Amino acid sequence: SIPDIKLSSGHLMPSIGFGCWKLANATAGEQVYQAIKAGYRLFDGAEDYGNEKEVGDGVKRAIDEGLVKREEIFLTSKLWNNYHDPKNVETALNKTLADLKVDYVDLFLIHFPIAFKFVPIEEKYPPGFYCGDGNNFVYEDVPILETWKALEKLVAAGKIKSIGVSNFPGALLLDLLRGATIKPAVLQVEHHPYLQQPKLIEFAQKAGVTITAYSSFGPQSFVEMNQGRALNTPTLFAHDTIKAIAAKYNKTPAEVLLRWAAQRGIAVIPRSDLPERLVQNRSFNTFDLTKEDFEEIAKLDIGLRFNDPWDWDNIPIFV
Amino acid sequence: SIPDIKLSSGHLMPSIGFGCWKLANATAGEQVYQAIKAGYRLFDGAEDYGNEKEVGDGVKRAIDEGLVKREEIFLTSKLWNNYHDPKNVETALNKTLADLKVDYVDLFLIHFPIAFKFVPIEEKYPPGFYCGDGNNFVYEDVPILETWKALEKLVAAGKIKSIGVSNFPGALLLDLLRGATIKPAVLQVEHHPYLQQPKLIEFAQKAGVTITAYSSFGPQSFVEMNQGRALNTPTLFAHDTIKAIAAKYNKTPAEVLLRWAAQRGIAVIPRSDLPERLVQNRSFNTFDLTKEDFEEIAKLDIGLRFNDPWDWDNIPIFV
Ligand SMILES: NC(=O)c1ccc[n+]([C@@H]2O[C@H](COP(=O)([O-])OP(=O)(O)OC[C@H]3O[C@@H](n4cnc5c(N)ncnc54)[C@H](O)[C@@H]3O)[C@@H](O)[C@H]2O)c1
Ligand SMILES: NC(=O)c1ccc[n+]([C@@H]2O[C@H](COP(=O)([O-])OP(=O)(O)OC[C@H]3O[C@@H](n4cnc5c(N)ncnc54)[C@H](O)[C@@H]3O)[C@@H](O)[C@H]2O)c1
Repeated sequence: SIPDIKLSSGHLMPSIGFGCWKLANATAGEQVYQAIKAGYRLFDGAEDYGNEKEVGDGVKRAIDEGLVKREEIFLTSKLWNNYHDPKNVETALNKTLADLKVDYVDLFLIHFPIAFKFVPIEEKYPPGFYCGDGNNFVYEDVPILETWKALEKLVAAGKIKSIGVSNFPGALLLDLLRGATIKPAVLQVEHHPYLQQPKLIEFAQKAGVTITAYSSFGPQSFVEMNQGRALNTPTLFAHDTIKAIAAKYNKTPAEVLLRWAAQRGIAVIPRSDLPERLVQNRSFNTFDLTKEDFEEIAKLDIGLRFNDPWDWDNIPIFV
Repeated sequence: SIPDIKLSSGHLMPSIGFGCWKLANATAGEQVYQAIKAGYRLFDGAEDYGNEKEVGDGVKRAIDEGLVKREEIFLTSKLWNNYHDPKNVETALNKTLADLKVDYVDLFLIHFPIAFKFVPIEEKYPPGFYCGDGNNFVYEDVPILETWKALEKLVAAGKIKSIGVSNFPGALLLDLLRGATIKPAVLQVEHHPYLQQPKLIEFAQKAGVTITAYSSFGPQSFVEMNQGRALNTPTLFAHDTIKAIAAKYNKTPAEVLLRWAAQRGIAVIPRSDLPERLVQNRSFNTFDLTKEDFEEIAKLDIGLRFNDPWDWDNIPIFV
């Protein structure tokens, strides 16, 4: 019932996944296990989330019960910023493999086109914004392509099935495609009605790159983190346009928000934090949005970005 | 006196220049010569403008009369898109050198982070959007850094004094700063009240990269091209905000648009097509805009871009 998308790498990827950001370490295992019982097979993780051991526990618990086999589970992870230097990429990936308790990860993405100064895993892990010098941000001169080549070698070694990037603007993706031997199979970016970036989506899809949307519910995820920008933003759940469309099809605003992406070939990985939401978030492909629906939703676009490195240390990624 | 900006390269660059885009071949020489008589020293040229031979004629004449020494003239040229492949870089720069009739150019910029398929100079020059296959666009897999390294060698070889980029968004500029040995001394971008990109400007200036603005008069130069977007755009010259400020100081709207950039450390290169414009376009630094003036002009920013490769062939540079 959950459609798969064939990636450029030849591997299938579930179009609907389970987000693991802000998934508390204490109950992450149980929640992953429950998600698997509810039918989820793709888990979107990241070294930065610091809960890869638990995610690992959940998957293993499901495997040991005979519910699923490793091959039916799609595990996504992401190379954090301090590990872009080629000599540290495998180190970081091994940490991920060890925590997840697997021989390979299905998708490994460059979390951000940002290279923080390397911080040994034994000193702090996950490092987050720590760059080895108090509260100061420190960067290292590592071109993206260098990192990508290190990733390509790890695909050859069998440690990763497919590789991709996250938070890459068009200019940067274009350039990477110029020096890439294995084409980035996935582009994962913030995508919701307030930040539609239709041209980036079009370019990427036409390039054979698969889009995975994050923060499909817009400001919600950031409101939970008390971010001022998200708090000041009218929610998509209560937006007149989203509610009217939801009423038109007798669906929920959340379902419309996920379908809006799904119907255009974009993969989603909503964060489900309630049993009810677990079900709702994988049962929205029960209707089709019309051309007029898309045009109405299109008006919501205002280039409002919630996940922006500009906010951390004026990193010009999206300027 | 036209103030100078010290580039990161150590060389001085006039803060006010003479644009050479659309400068007619038949009169380009005389026009540059007159500009030199009027005091201009920097000339913003480009292989794509198809008039470097004539721009050179103009400079040579000024020198042959003892008006100025090569030492005093600042020549900027740009590497066109068909010449990114490293093996074609020096040949393109040579063609530029011969045309301008000089041993070196003061500034050589990668015109666009776009790499068209090579087209021999003898087959067509300038090639423009021609890629060797009728009206089709054909690209080469040459990462920016490969092109940049070629440029660096040419600096070592004494054929270029300073190198830089043009039409580079922040993420791409950042990645390049990670691979460059010689840092980009200049970032030349479309810049006017409808496309202010304040964060990009901020980022670049803090990195020591000098900003050179083009199309300081907004839709104006593109209207001269019968461009739809520019034709449907209220002119900056008749905009209430600009009109009001100009009146307040008894200045023309054009002087306010030029000072708006200058006061912020941004170099300008207006296209002067009339003797009086020629003089005025280099004499506007006689007043300062106030904090409020800047605040009023800031409200004009709508990220409206007139020079976008997305229009050529949906090239994702600015998405
Ligand atoms: N690569 C990146 O930079 C990046 C950044 C952010 C998130 N991600 C990934 O993508 C996922 C995106 O999720 P997100 O955390 O941004 O948030 P969403 O997935 O934006 O969900 C945000 C919040 O809305 C609520 N919600 C979820 N389903 C709902 C429903 N059916 N009805 C009402 N409310 C509902 C929950 O409270 C949840 O915390 C993450 O978990 C993570 O795996 C990646
Ligand atoms: N790197 C790039 O991509 C790029 C792109 C466009 C232009 N440029 C450069 O920057 C220069 C300026 O751009 P435009 O885009 O040519 O220039 P503007 O500086 O956009 O000038 C456009 C027009 O305004 C008019 N004008 C000039 N001075 C005036 C005045 N005082 N009062 C009223 N009208 C006036 C003229 O008709 C002129 O053609 C170019 O000549 C070129 O060298 C670079």
